[PDB]
Order: sequence, then structure tokens, then C-alpha cells
Amino acid sequence: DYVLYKDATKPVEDRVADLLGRMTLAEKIGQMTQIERLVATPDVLRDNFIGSLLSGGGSVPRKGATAKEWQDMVDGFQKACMSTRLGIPMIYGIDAVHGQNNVYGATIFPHNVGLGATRDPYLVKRIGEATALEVRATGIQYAFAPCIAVCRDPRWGRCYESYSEDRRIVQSMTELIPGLQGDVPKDFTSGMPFVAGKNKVAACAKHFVGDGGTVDGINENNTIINREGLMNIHMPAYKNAMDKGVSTVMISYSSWNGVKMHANQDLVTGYLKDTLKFKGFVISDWEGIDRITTPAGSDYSYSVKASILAGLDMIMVPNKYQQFISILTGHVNGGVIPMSRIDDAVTRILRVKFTMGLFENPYADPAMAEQLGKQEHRDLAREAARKSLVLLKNGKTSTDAPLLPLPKKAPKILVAGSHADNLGYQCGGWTIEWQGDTGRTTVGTTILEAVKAAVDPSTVVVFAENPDAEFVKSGGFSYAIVAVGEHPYTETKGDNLNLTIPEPGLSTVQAVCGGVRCATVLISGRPVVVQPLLAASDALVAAWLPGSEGQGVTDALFGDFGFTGRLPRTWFKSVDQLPMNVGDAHYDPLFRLGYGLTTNAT
Ligand SMILES: *[C@@H]1O[C@H](CO)[C@@H](O[C@@H]2O[C@H](CO)[C@@H](O[C@@H]3O[C@H](CO[C@H]4O[C@H](CO)[C@@H](O)[C@H](O)[C@@H]4O[C@@H]4O[C@H](CO)[C@@H](O)[C@H](O)[C@H]4NC(C)=O)[C@@H](O)[C@H](O)[C@@H]3O)[C@H](O)[C@H]2NC(C)=O)[C@H](O[C@H]2O[C@@H](C)[C@@H](O)[C@@H](O)[C@@H]2O)[C@H]1NC(C)=O
Ligand SMILES: *[C@@H]1O[C@H](CO)[C@@H](O[C@@H]2O[C@H](CO)[C@@H](O[C@@H]3O[C@H](CO)[C@@H](O)[C@H](O)[C@@H]3O[C@@H]3OC[C@@H](O)[C@H](O)[C@H]3O)[C@H](O)[C@H]2NC(C)=O)[C@H](O[C@H]2O[C@@H](C)[C@@H](O)[C@@H](O)[C@@H]2O)[C@H]1NC(C)=O
Ligand SMILES: *[C@@H]1O[C@H](CO)[C@@H](O[C@@H]2O[C@H](CO)[C@@H](O[C@@H]3O[C@H](CO)[C@@H](O)[C@H](O)[C@@H]3O)[C@H](O)[C@H]2NC(C)=O)[C@H](O)[C@H]1NC(C)=O
Ligand SMILES: OC[C@H]1O[C@@H](O)[C@H](O)[C@@H](O)[C@@H]1O
Ligand SMILES: OC[C@H]1O[C@@H](O)[C@H](O)[C@@H](O)[C@@H]1O
Repeated sequence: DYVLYKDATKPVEDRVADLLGRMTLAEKIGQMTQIERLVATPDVLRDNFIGSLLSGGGSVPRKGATAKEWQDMVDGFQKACMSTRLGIPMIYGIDAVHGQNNVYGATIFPHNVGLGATRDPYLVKRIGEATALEVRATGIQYAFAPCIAVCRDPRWGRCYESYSEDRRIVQSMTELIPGLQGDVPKDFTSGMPFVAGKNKVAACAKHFVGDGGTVDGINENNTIINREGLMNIHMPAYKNAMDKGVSTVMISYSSWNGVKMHANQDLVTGYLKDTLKFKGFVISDWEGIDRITTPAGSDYSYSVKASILAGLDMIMVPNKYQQFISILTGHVNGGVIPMSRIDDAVTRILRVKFTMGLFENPYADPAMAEQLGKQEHRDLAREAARKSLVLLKNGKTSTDAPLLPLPKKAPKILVAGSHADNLGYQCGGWTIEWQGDTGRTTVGTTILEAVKAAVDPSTVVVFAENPDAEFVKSGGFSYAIVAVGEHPYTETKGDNLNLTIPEPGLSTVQAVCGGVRCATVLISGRPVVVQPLLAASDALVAAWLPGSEGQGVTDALFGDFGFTGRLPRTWFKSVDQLPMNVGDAHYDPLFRLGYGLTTNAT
């Protein structure tokens, strides 16, 4: 007879209910299971009725794989899922958090902290739009973004993933969501999931909640704050996310007052689901349920019970799916987890899948492949990088000539520093590899290449990675541009109690600026100890992690555009002051939140 769930003209809620009523326990638990492409095979996907796949950081089909290679991979998995009895399409997720950043040749946008510097939500919406297109270029339908953490301590390894220490700025930047997913209809019910169709992707507000509030910025640790503080600082942007129809929410590894977020029924069910009326699906973080226990994974049976009873809908396993499925099945057969809980998880997963059009377009569109790295998107990334730059100093004394903007025509100029010609360094973490990497890892333009592309043909450009003082004094240079800063990092590898840049960095700046007027470009995920760099430099720019389009930097250095970025975080005098945020009783910054010098276009 007629099968209502397969009928594209029927309302989503009717299709969900029709399909849910047909499913076995195995088919239901399958929908709740998300696995790594690394453990996926056609038989695994078919036999376990798997609901979702992901690529973790650096999980790619081949080094340098084309958009088509990605589409073929995703479609191979989909074909297996579509061959099950009910033919429920899988959804494939990835960390597309500054562009489609795992993919070779994808446009890499500035990381979130630099976007916060722009104070430009429409720019961020446009970045969401371009990112959706590059993700769909690779056949992927689901991006684990935006990170709406409000980072309250820059010692956190993920501080660069947070738009600001100020929740109001994070709130405004939730415009990423309708960029990724499309604008919701007039009349939209807050908390319903939304994706416009096959040219958009499902978004994910993460990581719920207080991931940016942990003690001493220790990643995955305890956020110790009263309910009023949680609701005033860490929660607000989730409500903007509900209003904008975010499709999914990912749970944080962190704890709130000692309770694991992955086990917190009060917040996940009581608050997110029952108060905010969230109707999309709630996903774990990677091995998030394993980490409820200490040691992690020491009581996986408890991990499954605690997380599923808390209200999580989809588990990012991501590897040991057999153990997950077996344990969850046993809990349901034993009456420990009720069928109502399973039915709720599956209703939410199917709701997102039907809403986004996945049953109508389960396969990739080969005509989208050319969206990857498209020049228009690179032009956008270049605009964003330029807008993100914060000018901290432009002259050593109030009476010096301003150094910036620099002249494009000069006899001889010097470009120097470990970050001047290093694409990997300028992109930072979550670029190609999970932790990012060094050197030419993708298609882009380094600061050195941007300088050579910008200057008059008569300008001789000399590159020296780490010149000594005599080299500079003898070189006959008009000025120097020196780029230094942090190496790429992600998650706990970025936790850092000293916040001092690696050497050589300061030593290079001192050698260069001691011999010729210099503009220092600081590449970092966060404020770092900066007084010695300032003391040496004529001009200093905080460029954050500007991504693949290094011409964004030189657009401002050479005065094609004026500097406009403003600090989205407090710049501390000393790490012993931390945590120290705008509005604090004792607020003694080196530069306040909102500080930024300006220039005018030449
Ligand atoms: C402030 O605190 C931070 C965080 O705790 C700390 O930085 C970390 O230091 C660790 C050692 O103390 C280091 O762990 C080791 O890393 C070895 C390899 O490290 C290189 O490659 C990784 C990526 O694979 C980078 O992240 C590192 O920055 C480092 O990169 C190299 O750095 C040199 C010097 O600038 C450069 O010339 C190279 O080109 C560059 N290489 C690359 C590929 O980019 C590893 O093999 C060891 O087994 C060990 O695990 C850890 O990586 C680092 N984390 C970072 C930077 O995010 C600071 O202390 C050190 O800084 C490093 C760079 C080094 O110079 C140490 O001697 C410093 O003490 C702390 N600062 C202080 C205490 O003043
Ligand atoms: C030389 O540089 C000056 C400093 O940048 C610049 O004056 C600024 O111009 C900008 C852009 O027009 C002004 O921003 C606006 O401020 C409004 C009032 O609050 C906002 O409602 C606007 O939205 C806009 O704010 C920006 O929105 C985007 C976001 O990303 C930014 O962070 C945010 O600032 C800004 O207030 C001016 N600042 C000051 C101190 O005056 C000069 O531009 C002048 O000439 C033109 C371009 C015109 O816009 C004038 O109003 C402006 O004063 C610039 N001079 C020249 C000759 O180019
Ligand atoms: C926040 O971070 C702190 C610091 O990492 C966490 O405390 C640490 O927890 C680990 C257990 O995961 C402890 O390691 C264990 O130590 C015992 C010795 O007592 C040893 O026998 C075990 O094999 C294991 O290595 C570690 O000592 C401990 N450190 C401190 C200073 O307490 C803390 O649990 C984190 N909090 C949250 C909510 O995540
Ligand atoms: O080390 C590889 C894996 O580690 C995980 O903890 C990261 O979150 C994944 O993105 C990554 O694929
Ligand atoms: O790679 C999937 C997930 O891995 C986790 O380790 C990170 O915390 C998330 O930000 C990421 O989306």
C-alpha cells in the first residue's frame, strides 16, 4: 500500500510518525548511532542500520582528495544506508568550523576570535553561506558549527573558537546559523530545526553549555558558577540559536559544578528540551559519554544509561559501535531505558532529516564540486581577514609619523619571521589535520606572497626567516614586516598557562625593529604576553588566525582599506591576572575589550 513517509508532499511531522511506527528496536538504535568513516563499510552501515557518519579532524579519503573524491565517498556510504529495509538516508557530519577546513583546496576563513573582532554579523552570515556551499561541494550535509562558547579565560586551548569573552558579541555572531542553514520562514517557531534544502547544511550549536567557563581554562574541566552566572554568560546565545532554527546541539565534555554535561538531565532535558523547546537533535561530543566516568570508558554500560537518560539523541561513538549498540539494546530490553526515550531520540533525528530534505536528496550534486575553494569565497575570506585585524600600536611615540599604511613603492623591503611564509601557521588548528600543521598544507597566500603581490614592481622584496641584527642594519631596507606568533593547536594541546609565544619570535622582532622601522604582525588564537613585542615595534597588529587569504593582512598594511577591527577579548597585562573579563570588579587590562586603533585607506 501507500507509504506516507516516502511521500515528499506530506508534512514533516506526519512523515516522522509514519516512519517511526514501522521501525524495529535495531533500526531505532541504529539511527542514534554515529560512526567514523574510518570504521564504516557497506555491510556495517546496512547491518546496523547506522544513522550517521562523520569525519573527525584529519579523517579524509586521501591526502589532497578532490571535491569529487569526497562526493564519491559519501555517496558510497549513502548507497549502503539507502539499501536497508526502510532506506533511511544517513547524515554525514564534519567540523567545518572556518570553511570546509579538512578539505584540500577549501577556502579557510579566519577563526572565530578574529570574526568577533570584526563586529560584523552580516559578514559572518555570508561566511556561513559560503561554508555551506563548500561543504555541499564535498557531498556533506552537516557542519559541527557554530562554536558559541563564551571563553572567559584565554588559557583555554579553544579560546580561538569563541567569538568573544562578551556574550553579546557571541549572540550577534549566531548569524552563522542562517548562513549555513538558510533563513527561517516568517512565523517560525523558536526551537524548531530548519535547513532550506540541498544547497544548505545542518548546523550545530556547541558545546552545551559553559564550555568557555572552565577553571583556569582547563579544557573539558569543571565550570564552577551559580545558575544565575551560567544563564547570564554561557546560556544566552543558545536562545538566539533556537530562534534561528539551529538543527542540532552538541553537548560539552565539561562539567557544571561537578556534574558532567553528558549526564545532566536537568540541563539537557529540563532546560534545552523542555524550557527552550528545542525540537532538533542533541548529539554527544567525540567519546563524550565515555568521558563521564574516570577513567574514561571504565563503565561504558553506565555511560550509555546516564547519557541516554539525560536526553542525548545521537551518540558520536565514534568507533566501537558494536559495544554501543549492544549495550543500549540490553538497557532497553531490560526496561532500564524506556521505549519513550528511544522514540523521542529517533523522532528528533528523523525530524531533522525530513526537514532538511535528506529523503529527497540523499546523494551529492556533482555540479556543486566547483564551489570548493571558489574565488568569490576567497575574496570573502580576504575581506574577513582584513576586518579581523586589530591595530594595537602605530608609532613609538605620540609624535612619530604613523608607520601604517606602508608605501607600496620603496627601493627594498624586508619580510621576516617564522609566520611570514607559513600557510599552516596562519590558519592554525582545525586545518587539514585536526591540530593544524606547518607549511604549505593547502591552497592559499602567505604574508610573504601577499606582500610580493601588493608592492610596486620596482620594490625589491627580501625574505629572511630569522635575520640577525647586522643583516638588517646592512640591508638598505625602507621598512620591515615581521610576522611571528603561536603554532597551530586544537583542544587540550592548546591549553597554556604561560601564554608566551614560541621562540624565535621576540628575538626576531628585536633584531629587525632594532635596525629598521617595522610593522609586527602577531598570529595567535588569543591575547598573549605582548609588552616586549610592543616595546620593540613601531607598529603592531593582532591578526589572530586569519586563514588562507594572506592578502587580507596586506590590504590593511598597505592602506587599501583602513584598520577597523576592535578587540573582542580583554588583553591582559599578566597571566597572573587571569581570569579577567570586561565588567569585572578589578579590571586592569593592557588593552580593554573594544580597543583598536584605526587608519584610513590611502
Ligand atoms: C607555555 O606552555 C606551552 C603549553 O604547555 C608550551 O608549549 C608546548 O611546549 C611543549 C614542550 O615544553 C611542547 O611539547 C613537545 O612538542 C614537541 C614538538 O613540538 C613542536 O611541534 C609541535 C606540533 O607537532 C608544535 O605545537 C610545537 O610548538 C613545536 O613546534 C616547533 O617549535 C620550534 C620552536 O619555535 C620551531 O622552530 C619548529 O619549526 C616547530 N615545529 C612545528 C612542526 O611547527 C614534541 O615532539 C615533544 O615530544 C613534546 O610533546 C608542545 O608542542 C608546546 N605546545 C604548543 C607550542 O602549542 C610552552 O613551552 C615551550 O614552547 C615550545 C615551542 C618549546 O620551544 C619549549 O622549549 C618551550 O618551553 C610554554 N612556554 C614557556 C614555559 O615559556
Ligand atoms: C577614517 O577612519 C575612521 C575610523 O574607522 C572612519 O570613521 C568611522 O567610519 C566607520 C564606517 O563608516 C563608522 O562605523 C559606523 O558607526 C556607526 C555609528 O555607531 C554604526 O551604526 C555603523 O554600523 C558603523 O559601525 C561599523 O559597523 C560595521 C562593524 O564591523 C564596525 O565595527 C562598526 O564600526 C565609525 O563609527 C567611524 N568612526 C569614527 C571615530 O568616526 C572614517 O570614515 C568617515 O568617512 C565615511 C566613511 C563615513 O562613514 C563617516 O561617517 C566616517 O566618519 C575614515 N575617514 C575617511 C575619509 O574615510
Ligand atoms: C579538572 O582537571 C583536573 C586536573 O587534570 C582533574 O583532576 C585530575 O584527575 C585525574 C583523574 O582523571 C587524576 O589522575 C589520577 O591520579 C591518581 C592518583 O591520585 C592515579 O592513581 C590515577 O592513575 C590518575 O592518574 C589527577 O591526579 C587529578 N589532578 C588533580 C590536581 O586533582 C579533574 O578531575 C578535572 N575535573 C573535571 C570535572 O574534569
Ligand atoms: O586524534 C584523532 C581524533 O581525536 C579526537 O579526539 C578529535 O576530536 C577528532 O577530531 C580526531 O579525529
Ligand atoms: O570531531 C568531532 C568533535 O570532536 C571533539 O573532540 C571536539 O570537541 C568537537 O568540537 C568536534 O566537533
